[PDB]
Amino acid sequence: SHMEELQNKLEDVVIDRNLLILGRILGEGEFGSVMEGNLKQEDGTSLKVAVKTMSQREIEEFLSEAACMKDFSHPNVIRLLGVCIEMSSIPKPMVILPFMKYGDLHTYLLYSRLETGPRHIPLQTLLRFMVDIALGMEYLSNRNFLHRDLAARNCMLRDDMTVCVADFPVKWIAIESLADRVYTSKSDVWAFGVTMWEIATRGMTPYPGVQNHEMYDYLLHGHRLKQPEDCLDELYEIMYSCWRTDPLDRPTFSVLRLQLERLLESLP
Ligand SMILES: O=C(Nc1ccc(Oc2cc(NC(=O)C3CC3)ncn2)cc1)Nc1ccc(CN2CCn3ccnc3C2)c(C(F)(F)F)c1
Repeated sequence: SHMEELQNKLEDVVIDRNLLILGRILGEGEFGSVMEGNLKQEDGTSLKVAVKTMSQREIEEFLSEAACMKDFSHPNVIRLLGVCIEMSSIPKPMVILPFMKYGDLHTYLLYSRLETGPRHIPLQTLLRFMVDIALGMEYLSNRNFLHRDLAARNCMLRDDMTVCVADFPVKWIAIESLADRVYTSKSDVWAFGVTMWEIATRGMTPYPGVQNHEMYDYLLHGHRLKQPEDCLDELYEIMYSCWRTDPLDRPTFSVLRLQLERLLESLP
C-alpha cells in the first residue's frame, strides 16, 4: 500500500551519528554549510562524503523528502546515502552524499578558461554534459518529480566526468511561472534550455545587459537568450525550443535527450 511504501522508505534513510566523522568546512551560506566527512560502511571500511547541514512538522517534512530522494536510482541523479539529526542547546538536520572532488559544473566551466584549472573543454564534451543532464531529468520527469531549481551550479561532476543532477533565480524561471505560481515539468524544460546556454557560453550569467527586475517584460515582448558565438545552429534550435511561449509546444525531456544524442553522434 501507499502507507507501507512510505514506512519502508522512512526506515532506510536514517544513518547512526556514530558512523560519521566531520571534517573541514568547504562552503557556507544563510541556509547552511557543506563539510567534508568520513562514513563507516557495512564492510568495515570508511568512505569520503560531503555533509550538508541546515519544529517537529518541518523535521518530519525533511525526513519524508529525504526518504523519496534515497529511493531514486539513476547514474545521472546524485545518490543520497542518508541523513542525521543533531541537537543544539534547535534540531540540526544533516544530509550525506558521496564526495565529488571536481565539484559543481558552473565552477568547473569557469576554471577551464584559466591556465591552472582543467584544460579547454571541446564541443563534444560540452554536448556530452547536456546529454547527461537530459538523462537525469528524463528519469525524474517520468516519475512525476519536479526539480524547481535546475542550473549549472546544481549539477555535479563525478570522477569519471559523468554529470549528475543535484540541489545544494529569476533568470532561470519560465515565463508562465513569473506571471502566476504555475510550475510543471515544461517549466523544468525552460530551466534546462537556460542550463544548456550556460554550458555553451562556458559559464556566462544569462541575459547580459538585462536586469532581474526587467526580466518578465523582456520575455513578454518575445525576446530570448542570444545564440552563443561557437554554438552550432542545430544546438541553438534545440535550446530555443525549450523557451516556446506555450508550455504545451515545448518538447519533453525524452524528446530533448534523443535530439541531443543524435547531434553528438553526427559530430566527427
Ligand atoms: O543534491 C542535494 N544536496 C547536496 C548536493 C551537493 C552537495 O555538496 C557536495 C560537494 C561536493 N564536493 C565539493 O564541494 C568539492 C569541490 C570541493 N561533493 C558532493 N556534494 C551538498 C548537498 N540535495 C537535493 C535536494 C533536493 C533535490 C530535489 N528535490 C527534493 C525534494 N523537493 C521538494 C521540493 N523541491 C524539492 C527538491 C535533489 C535532487 F537531486 F533530487 F534533485 C537533491
